[PDB]
Amino acid sequence: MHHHHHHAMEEVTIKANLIFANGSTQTAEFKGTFEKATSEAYAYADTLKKDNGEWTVDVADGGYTLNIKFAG
Ligand SMILES: [Zn+2]
Ligand SMILES: [Zn+2]
Ligand SMILES: [Zn+2]
Ligand SMILES: [Zn+2]
Ligand SMILES: [Zn+2]
Repeated sequence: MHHHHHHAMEEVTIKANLIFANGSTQTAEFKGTFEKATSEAYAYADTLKKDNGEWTVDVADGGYTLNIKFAG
């Protein structure tokens, strides 16, 4: 699954849709290789944990969309 031919110079966009405990939202985009952009997206979620609580992710669109929810 999620078949991927890697290239160091590949350029993709990972879209992170965030939903917070009070229902508020925001979307953040990360660009670079599929691997690096994905790592950056999760790193951003981690930076938001102190104020927003632990997060849960549901991967969509073959990995190009990360739906992340914060517990509060
Ligand atoms: Zn190739
Ligand atoms: Zn192939
Ligand atoms: Zn790759
Ligand atoms: Zn690489
Ligand atoms: Zn704070």
